[PDB]
Amino acid sequence: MKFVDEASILVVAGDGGNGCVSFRREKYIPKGGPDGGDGGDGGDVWMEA
RNA sequence: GCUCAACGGAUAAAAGGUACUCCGGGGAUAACAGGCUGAUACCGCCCAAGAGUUCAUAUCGACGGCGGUGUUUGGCACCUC
Repeated sequence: MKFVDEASILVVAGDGGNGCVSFRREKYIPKGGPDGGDGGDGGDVWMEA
């Protein structure tokens, strides 16, 4: 409705993902290897006019 | 006269590979899976300094605490060689 300027906003970018320390063990492979997926990129805050 | 030190000392005198392998056995001993547990992982809850212009609890919520699930990373090796 009315016109009010001088707005303030707090925005935080998404924190980046966390990898996991995991090892691969299969039916016949006791020593498979370090098998841990990487994390995901954090969220990004944008501006639109 | 022995660092015969692997110290009740198998010879005075001896290192490795096998995915080309083979035999006898073991779940006495691994891995997958089941089972037990729940540190860790996930979820929820407790208090609330603070941010939220005046207002902790609209939404977040720092230092910590308490549980659930069996659900990732874990530990044991009870069943199956």
